Amino acid sequence: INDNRYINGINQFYFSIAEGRNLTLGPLLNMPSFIPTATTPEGCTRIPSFSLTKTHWCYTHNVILNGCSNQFVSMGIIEPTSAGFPFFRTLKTLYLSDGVNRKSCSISTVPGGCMMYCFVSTQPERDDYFSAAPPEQRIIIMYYNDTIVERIINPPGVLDVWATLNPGTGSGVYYLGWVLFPIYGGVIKGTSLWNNQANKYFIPQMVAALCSQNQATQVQNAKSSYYSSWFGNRMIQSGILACPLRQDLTNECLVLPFSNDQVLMGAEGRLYMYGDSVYYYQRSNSWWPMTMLYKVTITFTNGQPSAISAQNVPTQQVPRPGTGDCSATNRCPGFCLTGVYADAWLLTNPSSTSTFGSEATFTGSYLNTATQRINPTMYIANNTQIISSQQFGSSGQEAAYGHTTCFRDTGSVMVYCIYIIELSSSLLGQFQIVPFIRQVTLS
Amino acid sequence: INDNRYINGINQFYFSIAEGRNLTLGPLLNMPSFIPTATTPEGCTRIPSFSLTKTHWCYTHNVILNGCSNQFVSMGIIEPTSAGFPFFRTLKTLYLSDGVNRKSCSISTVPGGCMMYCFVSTQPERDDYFSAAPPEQRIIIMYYNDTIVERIINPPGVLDVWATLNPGTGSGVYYLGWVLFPIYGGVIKGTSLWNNQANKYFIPQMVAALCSQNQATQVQNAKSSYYSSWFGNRMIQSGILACPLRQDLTNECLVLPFSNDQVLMGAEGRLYMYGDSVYYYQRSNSWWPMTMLYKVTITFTNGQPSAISAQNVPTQQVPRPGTGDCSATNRCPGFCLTGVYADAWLLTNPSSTSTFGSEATFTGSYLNTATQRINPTMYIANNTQIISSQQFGSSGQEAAYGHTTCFRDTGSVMVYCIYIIELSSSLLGQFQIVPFIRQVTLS
Amino acid sequence: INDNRYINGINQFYFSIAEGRNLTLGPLLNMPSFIPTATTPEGCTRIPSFSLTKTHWCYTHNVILNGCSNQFVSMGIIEPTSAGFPFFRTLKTLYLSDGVNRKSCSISTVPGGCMMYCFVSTQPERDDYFSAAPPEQRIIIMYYNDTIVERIINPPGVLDVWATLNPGTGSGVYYLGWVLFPIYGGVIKGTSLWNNQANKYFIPQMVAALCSQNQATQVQNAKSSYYSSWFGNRMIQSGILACPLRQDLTNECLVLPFSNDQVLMGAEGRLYMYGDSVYYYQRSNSWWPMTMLYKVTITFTNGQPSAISAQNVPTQQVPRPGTGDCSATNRCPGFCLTGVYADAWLLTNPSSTSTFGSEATFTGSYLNTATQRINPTMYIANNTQIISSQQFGSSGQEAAYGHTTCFRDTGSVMVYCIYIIELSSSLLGQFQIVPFIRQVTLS
Amino acid sequence: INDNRYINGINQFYFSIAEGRNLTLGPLLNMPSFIPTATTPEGCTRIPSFSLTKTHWCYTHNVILNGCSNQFVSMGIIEPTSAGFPFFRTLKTLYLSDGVNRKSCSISTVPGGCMMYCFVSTQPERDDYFSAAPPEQRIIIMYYNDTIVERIINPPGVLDVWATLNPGTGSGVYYLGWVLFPIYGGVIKGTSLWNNQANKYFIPQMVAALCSQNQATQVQNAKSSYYSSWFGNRMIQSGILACPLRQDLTNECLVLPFSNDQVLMGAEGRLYMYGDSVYYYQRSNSWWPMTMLYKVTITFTNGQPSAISAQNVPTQQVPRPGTGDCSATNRCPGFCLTGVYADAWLLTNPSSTSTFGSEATFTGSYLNTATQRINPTMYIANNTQIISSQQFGSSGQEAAYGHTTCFRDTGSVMVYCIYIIELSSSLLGQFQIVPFIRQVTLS
Ligand SMILES: *[C@@H]1O[C@H](CO)[C@@H](O[C@@H]2O[C@H](CO)[C@@H](O)[C@H](O)[C@H]2NC(C)=O)[C@H](O)[C@H]1NC(C)=O
Ligand SMILES: *[C@@H]1O[C@H](CO)[C@@H](O[C@@H]2O[C@H](CO)[C@@H](O)[C@H](O)[C@H]2NC(C)=O)[C@H](O)[C@H]1NC(C)=O
Ligand SMILES: *[C@@H]1O[C@H](CO)[C@@H](O[C@@H]2O[C@H](CO)[C@@H](O)[C@H](O)[C@H]2NC(C)=O)[C@H](O)[C@H]1NC(C)=O
Ligand SMILES: *[C@@H]1O[C@H](CO)[C@@H](O[C@@H]2O[C@H](CO)[C@@H](O)[C@H](O)[C@H]2NC(C)=O)[C@H](O)[C@H]1NC(C)=O
Ligand SMILES: *[C@@H]1O[C@H](CO)[C@@H](O[C@@H]2O[C@H](CO)[C@@H](O)[C@H](O)[C@H]2NC(C)=O)[C@H](O)[C@H]1NC(C)=O
Ligand SMILES: *[C@@H]1O[C@H](CO)[C@@H](O[C@@H]2O[C@H](CO)[C@@H](O)[C@H](O)[C@H]2NC(C)=O)[C@H](O)[C@H]1NC(C)=O
Ligand SMILES: *[C@@H]1O[C@H](CO)[C@@H](O[C@@H]2O[C@H](CO)[C@@H](O)[C@H](O)[C@H]2NC(C)=O)[C@H](O)[C@H]1NC(C)=O
Ligand SMILES: *[C@H]1O[C@H](CO)[C@@H](O)[C@H](O)[C@H]1NC(C)=O
Ligand SMILES: *[C@H]1O[C@H](CO)[C@@H](O)[C@H](O)[C@H]1NC(C)=O
Ligand SMILES: *[C@H]1O[C@H](CO)[C@@H](O)[C@H](O)[C@H]1NC(C)=O
Ligand SMILES: *[C@H]1O[C@H](CO)[C@@H](O)[C@H](O)[C@H]1NC(C)=O
Ligand SMILES: [Ca+2]
Ligand SMILES: [Ca+2]
Ligand SMILES: [Ca+2]
Ligand SMILES: [Ca+2]
Repeated sequence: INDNRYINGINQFYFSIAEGRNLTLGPLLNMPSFIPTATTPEGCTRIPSFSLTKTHWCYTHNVILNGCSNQFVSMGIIEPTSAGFPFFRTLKTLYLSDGVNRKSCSISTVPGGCMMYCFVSTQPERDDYFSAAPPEQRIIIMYYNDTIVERIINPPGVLDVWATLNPGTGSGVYYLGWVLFPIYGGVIKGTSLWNNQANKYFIPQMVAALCSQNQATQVQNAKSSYYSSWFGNRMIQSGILACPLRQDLTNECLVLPFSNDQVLMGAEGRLYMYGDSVYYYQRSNSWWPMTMLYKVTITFTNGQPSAISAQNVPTQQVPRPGTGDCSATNRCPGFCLTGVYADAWLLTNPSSTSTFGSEATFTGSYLNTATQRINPTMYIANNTQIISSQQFGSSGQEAAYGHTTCFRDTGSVMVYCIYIIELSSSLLGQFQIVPFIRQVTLS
Repeated sequence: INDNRYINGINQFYFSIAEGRNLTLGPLLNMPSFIPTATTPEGCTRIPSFSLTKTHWCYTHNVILNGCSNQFVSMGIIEPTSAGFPFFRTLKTLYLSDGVNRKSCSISTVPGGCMMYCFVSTQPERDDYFSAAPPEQRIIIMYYNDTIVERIINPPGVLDVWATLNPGTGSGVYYLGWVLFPIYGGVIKGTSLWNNQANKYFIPQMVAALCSQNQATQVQNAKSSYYSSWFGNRMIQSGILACPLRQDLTNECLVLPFSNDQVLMGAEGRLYMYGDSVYYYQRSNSWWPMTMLYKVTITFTNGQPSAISAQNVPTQQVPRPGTGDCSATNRCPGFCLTGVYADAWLLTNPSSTSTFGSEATFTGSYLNTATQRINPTMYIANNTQIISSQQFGSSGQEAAYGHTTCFRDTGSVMVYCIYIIELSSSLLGQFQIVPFIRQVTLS
Repeated sequence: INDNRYINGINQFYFSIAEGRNLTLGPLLNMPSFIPTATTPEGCTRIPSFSLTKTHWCYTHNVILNGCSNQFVSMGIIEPTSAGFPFFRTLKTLYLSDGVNRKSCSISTVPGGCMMYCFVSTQPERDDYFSAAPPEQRIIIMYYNDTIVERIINPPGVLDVWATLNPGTGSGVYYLGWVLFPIYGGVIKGTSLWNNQANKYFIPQMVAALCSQNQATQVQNAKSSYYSSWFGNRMIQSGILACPLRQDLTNECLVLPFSNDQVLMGAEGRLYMYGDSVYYYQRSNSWWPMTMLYKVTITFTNGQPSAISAQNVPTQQVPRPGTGDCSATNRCPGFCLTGVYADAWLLTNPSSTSTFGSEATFTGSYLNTATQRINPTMYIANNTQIISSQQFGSSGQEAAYGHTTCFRDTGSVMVYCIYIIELSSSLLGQFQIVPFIRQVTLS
Repeated sequence: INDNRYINGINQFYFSIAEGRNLTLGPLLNMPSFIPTATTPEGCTRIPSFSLTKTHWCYTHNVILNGCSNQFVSMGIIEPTSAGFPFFRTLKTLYLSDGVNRKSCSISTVPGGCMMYCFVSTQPERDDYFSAAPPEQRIIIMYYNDTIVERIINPPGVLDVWATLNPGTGSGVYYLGWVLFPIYGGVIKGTSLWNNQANKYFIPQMVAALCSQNQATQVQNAKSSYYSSWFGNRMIQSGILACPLRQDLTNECLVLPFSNDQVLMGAEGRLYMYGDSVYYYQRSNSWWPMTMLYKVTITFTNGQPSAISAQNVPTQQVPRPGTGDCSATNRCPGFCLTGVYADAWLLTNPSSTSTFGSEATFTGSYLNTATQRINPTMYIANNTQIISSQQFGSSGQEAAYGHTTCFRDTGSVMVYCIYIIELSSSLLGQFQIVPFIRQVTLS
């Protein structure tokens, strides 16, 4: 279990609206990395997932022997060092290496262990969208007492509805007895979902002022952005997978898709917990290149999640490198299928302002360039501007995904955020996933 | 505990004299590294120590926050991956961060845990040699059941005899109920040790053929090489520290110095176990730049180690970068105080030939250059030549210490050696200690 | 169920056209044989059939007590050994010994067990062709829960149409709810089948360049090759038997003959599964002595197989020992009735080239001689040449049928092929059916 | 469970003294072999162990990949074929392949499964005798419900008493709640066992009439035959290992050595069950080259085996190939260390004659030659002559160990004996262990 200095500073909004205005990033602090490195120049470690909770943390990433498989799992606690800052102490390690190609895995903390959700890849991504059958889905529970239970799940409404289903790779969350995971995939034309989603679209609140197209043109393009001709003519859908914490899971997990009137085209994502509220981060793999965060309201019918609703925190801040007419400078609706995973952590409560998210502050990392996965930069920002930032390495430095997480030392009363970034390395391995850590200072 | 595939392939001579002649190194294999990385550009991780035994392994290294402290400890088991090669699974982690400057630590496996030996540094190395008082010594026992017992030891014959005492940083060994650690330091003039060591010297068997000085000149210079005017005019001594496995250690550990007629000037080192025989690796910090390995015979008087004797395995292979008239090309006796730690693992038994070590084969890493810590290269070699080698990275690549360890997969019947090398990194940290792993093929 | 290392490497094309060009056979590996041996010098074990699927494998062969009956059935899973290679673990054995002379049996894997198809022999083969009545047909289902259900089937269009009907002995396949088995026999003159097949013939694409007869002469001879005067003046027909997976089968199995415009004279054969496509191997018992493989397209009318279409993979590689003017050196059409069963496994997808099968790669075993069943040799070959081969035993070594099957270890990422060959033995039994296994290396 | 035709014909004396006189061997019958074959020319399958009981049978043998490791285990039942003779139906298979070198394994049937006893070899046999420490011992229980429990046992009175301990490789037996295994090894000079065994010797009853030395010379030589200077100067001891049927065995198994006044020098062996009496077969690895069988009387003190007593069945029949002055023609006491394992099954009760074993009849296989492991021959014999025999293969045919077992078909009322012989093969593998089966006819 985590040290008393952290058990009460996890999964919360740490600053008040007023304080958020005076927040800045401190120097990067040096701690022993809990994320394993490759031991060959061509080894590839990618797609990390990190979950932290009151009692402990869970970590995992994919390992491919030659170029960019096995799945490395880690788990432990946080404890203070004599310098005052954290040390992620690993208490158990696991390496799922057995021939099953588990990919796009999302991990979540659960009482006594970690629950991981992966899908079994057996062909190029695109082929998964064309094949009417969905890839195999698996949820592995790994207890700290070293028991391991892996199950091949078959949730209702997936077969013959989703041509593919993938976990979002971002952390899932343990909520009211269930483990929720972000998911996405392609839905088949003619299905109820497809029909119920028909004619729906979502346009971020700050698009109008920045887009040059008219309201009617924008609406038409936005509607079309949820369908991909390149990916088997499927409706790219974002959603949540809810599994009850059991060791005999089969078809009890439920697929809850987001309404396309509240969310953009399906993509990778992450689920958060700020107090009793669930939040969702949706990668911007469509036309809008800015950070997308939503407050998720979950409805339970008879002790079972029956529907989800998402409210976007309106921003125009922190763009992501895209390709073509969907670079970080795009502002107009249309169909796009490019981007990067770059989640953000809300240091301030969006519900604290009279108008939801009118003044929000978040932190994370992003690749500062319009079309290249280059110039990784850690930052703090509000809805319209970046109020603090520090690029890592010299310009041209290649990077990829970035998972950010913050917690507070209730002893010293300071917030530390960990920025897990995939860095292109020149010495060992294709990428080196680094758990950068620094403080978020008030002043 | 280690997997059944390794429990019977540890601490042994794996090949016969005949087989050693046809051994070559395989490609480097990619496994998740169990050695933690720095998270800042200037963070320094150095001085590793690794001990592997039938049941498990222990690992540790020093961490300094800005440039080249805290001590990271790790422990776990070995298990096969679906590719056939090993995966060092960490089962527990520890970070000794509390203000005590533990340095030059050596670690050893012990039943149920790890025993580490460090000294507390409070001033520049040189000052330790001038001060008549020796630094404080500590042995920490860390059990897998998470109990930790640290003791400040005071072995007899240290106070007022040794101006300084340091662990060799190389792994110690658990032998017949005792934990043995390599040690070295400076002895004060006028002491019994100094007197008993008076006029003693050691000249490697293959020096004559390579040295141009005459037998009388060589003898005179060799005698003088054990005294350093730069390090407080002390006799630089190599030796072994033997501690009985107890949780209340005070003054039961015994300091057993090597006779200077059998060993070169004191330096860092490592202890090994090949079956029932103990072996010692002595860093070449003096005039002779080649790998020094000795078969150690331990004498017990009344259940207590009373004396050690060392027999050198004669070689002229694998030089180490030195400074001035003590580069890798030096062959003549004199006083030197330069070099690097580069241990070697004996893949063949030296006692198997009629004349001890007439045909020996060893493997390890070495810096291929005469005076610079550059061009790290993993190799296999006999007494006079390198029969297999592969440099890592492009020329100019900086590196430092290298700790090598081999074991066998009794399932697939192949030997794997792990080459832990301190690599100068350009991205994260001053150095990146990497646990390179590859196979030693017969053919 | 099979180990996770194989569940996803079964019934697929393992290499790309480009990779197929650099494939070679590895050394034979030693595993415990799952095929039972005779215990007397004259005992005869012959005619094996092997089916492997995602979950498990099925095996069977005929046993005759004195010289060349009972039917041995076996079933199990595949699991890795500490050497990395497979071990076919038998989980159940059966010996059908009850007075019913079940011959020419083909076996196929089915969910939860094996389905075997045999015919009851009561007289010399030739007599079966002269008698207007067809031998009795039986399909036995053997569940892993040890239930056994044998049925005497009577499919429509057999009585008074086929003077005889035999399973091809090669494995059948479980496809979309039905079990398909290769069949062959003789059709009576004057029947619809005979009439619809009238004037049809098939000439392999690579015959012209190798045959010296002119297009008109070849066509005439090919037409006549489907009729045997020696076997009761019947049209020797090849085909597929499709049975729905039921325990009360009577007349629901359907006989689907191949068009004689797409296939050569009827003979033994085997059915395969490469992804969602069905393939057929037709023994060369007629004039063309080279390996015959066809991609089978199955048409369903009202949930029932209604017609099959076959597309040949054009080759001139891997000949088979024949008699007279039909040796391995024959290239001209005519009537022949000699050959051996020697199937081949496609390591490459024939549909991957713009022109179907323009560059195909297959592996298997063949008897390297023109007219004798001698010199068994395992090989890898493309359409025109053998790119890798290794003969077994010394020249003159007698052998017979060869059934080849390949799968992949998704853990180590290597393909293993099993070459089941009937070997003439000198010690125990007439033949020793051996399951040779080796790897197919890329490089 | 076995068929009703055999459940009541196992582990008994099948013939009366009078009937034994008219017994002859029938022709070898052909059944599917339940003993797996090697799949490479150099693969080595050796050292089989077979246990048959009322309910089922257990089988196992050692597998070495190149030349003469893993351990193959098999288990099943016996059922009649339509020819009337048996068919050993395998119901489960296991392959212990994990890097642990389990050798000299003995197997025994136990309720619900098989219990196997092996020792872990890590060095040449001879070295085990010189090292004061005994090899590691293991007993593996394998249940038909597929549970497997392996334990590293440490019975009292082994450490520092036996320099080595090996199972006899012959089948053990389940007796009154305990599993008994034959064992042998070398005892250290100066131990209680050594002292209690001092001056003891055993001379077979029929030696005098055949030996030319006098009673005093014979006694002196016999005493010395229990000590081997070649095997570390140890007393070669034969004995029984008794383990209570538990899944948590540690030190409950008991080592019960035979008195050297009743048994010859230690060697491999087998334990039998004839009704309620236990019998022991001791390989003739010493001076006397004839078959050694003893009726074992076991004493229990407080529900625990406390002592064993052996009564020899006096014979001079069925010699075994030995080396030097210990060939099959030797009859004089002295020290020898050569021979072969060739057990025998008692078809007649030795206690049925007024004088124990005055007229005994046994069957088995033996190598008919004086010093070579050649000419395997199955036979039936009384104390002084071979009344029936049939050699296998042509002269010169190499073979090795032979394990014989008989049971009765209470339905047809005939006895079948299975002769498991290691045959040197020319086609596949070094040896082919064959389960020959034939009937023992009365008339
Ligand atoms: C490790 O912890 C888990 C979690 O408590 C244990 O899981 C229990 O497993 C049994 C069946 O094996 C279930 O009936 C219990 O309900 C589970 N507990 C719950 C509610 O989580 C697991 O057994 C533990 N490992 C052991 C046996 O030491
Ligand atoms: C995000 O932060 C920026 C920078 O702090 C805010 O911009 C400032 O707005 C105040 C008005 O409240 C002006 O006095 C400053 O001059 C602005 N800074 C400059 C020079 O850019 C911005 O308003 C914030 N966005 C919100 C309201 O959340
Ligand atoms: C963790 O393991 C160690 C090693 O067994 C335990 O150490 C024992 O400690 C007590 C005093 O606390 C000694 O008297 C024993 O002799 C020690 N055992 C020996 C011989 O090593 C330690 O107690 C264990 N931790 C716990 C209490 O769970
Ligand atoms: C160390 O290895 C080298 C290289 O294998 C040995 O040198 C070879 O010695 C043999 C004689 O035994 C010669 O036939 C070769 O020509 C030598 N190799 C070459 C060309 O350098 C060397 O002898 C070995 N050192 C020993 C004896 O341990
Ligand atoms: C062994 O498995 C088979 C396959 O499931 C069982 O077969 C069932 O048999 C009943 C009639 O006996 C049918 O009505 C079911 O439809 C069959 N199941 C199907 C659909 O395959 C068989 O009963 C099992 N053996 C037992 C009874 O344990
Ligand atoms: C089958 O394999 C053979 C051997 O690899 C191919 O023949 C080679 O063809 C290339 C041209 O692509 C030539 O450069 C080589 O010289 C040929 N090898 C020799 C010397 O025989 C053959 O073309 C392959 N058949 C196909 C096209 O599938
Ligand atoms: C073992 O069997 C042999 C052969 O049957 C016995 O020898 C026979 O003994 C009888 C006397 O009872 C003579 O009439 C025969 O002539 C002997 N057979 C020959 C010609 O060798 C022998 O006695 C048996 N051994 C015993 C007594 O167990
Ligand atoms: C942050 O700093 C500003 C400027 O120094 C100060 O006016 C403001 O009150 C601070 N915010 C709070 C309330 O912490
Ligand atoms: C090693 O290889 C050489 C050359 O192929 C061979 O002659 C030698 O016997 C091998 N060494 C051994 C005995 O393994
Ligand atoms: C196979 O080997 C050849 C020759 O080394 C190489 O050129 C070719 O690229 C390889 N094929 C592939 C793409 O795997
Ligand atoms: C065995 O055969 C002999 C000779 O035919 C006969 O005299 C004897 O009674 C038989 N033994 C018995 C009693 O079965
Ligand atoms: Ca799909
Ligand atoms: Ca000092
Ligand atoms: Ca007929
Ligand atoms: Ca020993």
